[PDB]
Amino acid sequence: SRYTTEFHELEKIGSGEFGSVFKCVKRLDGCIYAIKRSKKPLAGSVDEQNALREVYAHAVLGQHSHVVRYFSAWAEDDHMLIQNEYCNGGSLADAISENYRIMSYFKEAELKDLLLQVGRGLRYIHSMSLVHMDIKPSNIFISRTKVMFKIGDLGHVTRISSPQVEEGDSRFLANEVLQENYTHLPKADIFALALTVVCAAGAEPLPRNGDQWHEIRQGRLPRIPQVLSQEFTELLKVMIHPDPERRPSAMALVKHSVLL
Ligand SMILES: COc1cc(Nc2c(C#N)cnc3cc(OCCCN4CCN(C)CC4)c(OC)cc23)c(Cl)cc1Cl
Ligand SMILES: [Cl-]
Repeated sequence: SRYTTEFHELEKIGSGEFGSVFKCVKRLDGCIYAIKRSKKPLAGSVDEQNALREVYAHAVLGQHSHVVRYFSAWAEDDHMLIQNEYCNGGSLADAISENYRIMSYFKEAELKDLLLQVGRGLRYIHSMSLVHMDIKPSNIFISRTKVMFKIGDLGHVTRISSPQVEEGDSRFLANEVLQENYTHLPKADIFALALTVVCAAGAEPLPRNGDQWHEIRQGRLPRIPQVLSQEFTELLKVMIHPDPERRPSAMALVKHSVLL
């Protein structure tokens, strides 16, 4: 098995609907990698599509400091193995869960840093005529010594010119995408980033549907318990503006004054 030949497994660090993730050391270089193990996708299926969307995206983007690196992919028996860059701080979703456990939180300065760094990631991706289409806390990773945020899971990445949309998490999805309007897809990433920061700021779990869902797509920011500057709250608000064209672009977001 290539997996045991090339790597030594240190511990299982994640398991879910989309596979398990293992912290592994590669024998040859002594470096740590995050390896995802999953069911070999059915040939001709959506899962296969996701997998190929992912390879294409990394192939186009190459290495970028705000995108989780993608090294190699192969199969053993009925399973797919993918070797990724290890982000020792875990996912943002897990950090938020940790913040709750120990009564800690991301103050405003750190939220701006989050918004800025992931924004730079989005700016690069969009500059390459790609959109991510699944920005959410479980797809943002943390690399630390002091902190680097990185965009992971490129399985939904598609081309702005002639897109194939596998619609992302309903809780982070812009209304226009739900309406099968695929004409301003980069602004969908922007919308999703705002709500990602909103979760990190300590907002209640986001709605999947119903009144609360629509209220947000009306441009209403979910309730956040910590005090934030109005200038910052207004920035998050315009990022979920019902008109996608009124939302800042990534390049506009990173050039924005309100961020460091
Ligand atoms: C959503 O999509 C994808 C997500 C992943 N997942 C990860 C990537 C990536 N990429 C990178 N880095 C990761 C780091 C993780 O944990 C770091 C901290 C672990 N600690 C070990 C020590 N003890 C004491 C506490 C826990 C991690 O854990 C769940 C998952 C990671 C992959 Cl591999 C592929 C896809 Cl497609
Ligand atoms: Cl509904």
